[PDB]
Amino acid sequence: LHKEPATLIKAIDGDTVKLMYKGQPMTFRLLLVDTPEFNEKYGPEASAFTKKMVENAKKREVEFDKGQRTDKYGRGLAYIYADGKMVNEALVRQGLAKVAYVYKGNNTHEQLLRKAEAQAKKEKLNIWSE
Ligand SMILES: Cc1cn([C@H]2C[C@H](OP(=O)(O)O)[C@@H](COP(=O)(O)O)O2)c(=O)[nH]c1=O
Ligand SMILES: [Ca+2]
Repeated sequence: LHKEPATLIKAIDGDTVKLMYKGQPMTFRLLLVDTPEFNEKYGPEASAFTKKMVENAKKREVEFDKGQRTDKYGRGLAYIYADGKMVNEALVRQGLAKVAYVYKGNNTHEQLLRKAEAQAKKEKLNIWSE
């Protein structure tokens, strides 16, 4: 896998962001995670985390996995990095997303995120507090 420049249009919520990819405004969905919907518990916190992480970054990058690059909804499927730190991983590590939607075609960072989730669970953070 290889990283490439991400041109940010706007943050959307915990696990989606709007990028301009090859000159097309495009929703990107974070691979291997699930943040709460904005209206659900930890939803506003997940949204705020992803938003500030991507916005405050000097270097924003997108990394496709080996399989499907878009889902059935036309959304890009990628890992997103902010100054070298993976947003997908940071959400899981902080208890603001569950590892989810694990498809064998696009699962390169599964073990990494499962490691992060086990630590969030141990620490009883956010989603794992109840
Ligand atoms: C993360 C991810 C979601 N999806 C699909 C599965 C869900 O479809 P269904 O709607 O048919 O269940 C939906 C969940 O996205 P959201 O969590 O953004 O709603 O997006 C993929 O197809 N591939 C993926 O990698
Ligand atoms: Ca979601």
